[PDB]
Amino acid sequence: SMEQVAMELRLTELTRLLRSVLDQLQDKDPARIFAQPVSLKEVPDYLDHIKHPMDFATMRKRLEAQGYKNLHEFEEDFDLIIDNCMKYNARDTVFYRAAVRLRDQGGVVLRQARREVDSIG
Repeated sequence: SMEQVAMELRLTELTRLLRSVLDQLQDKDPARIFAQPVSLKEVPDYLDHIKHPMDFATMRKRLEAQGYKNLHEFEEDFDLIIDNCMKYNARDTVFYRAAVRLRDQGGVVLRQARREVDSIG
């Protein structure tokens, strides 16, 4: 139908805007701490601690399959990256600290993304 096509165009355009959001957030992680899944070869107990692992590569795979229907879904996954790290790692670690800085800096980007998503519809 024409309506299904219109809906698909909307999804494609959200995907475009989320790709730009993802790039901007990933620039706030210049150490690449959050770039890839925590390795289960290197951290074999990880899934005993963290039940829903997340990382920027995994988000990118979902994004390119147009698997984010709305900004909330996307933000859920970004918050998992941060929140998983802040639980597994202690306060005094470069990992925890990187997550804090990513959260703080990403907030600004996400605040305007929400306005753009609402504004453009």
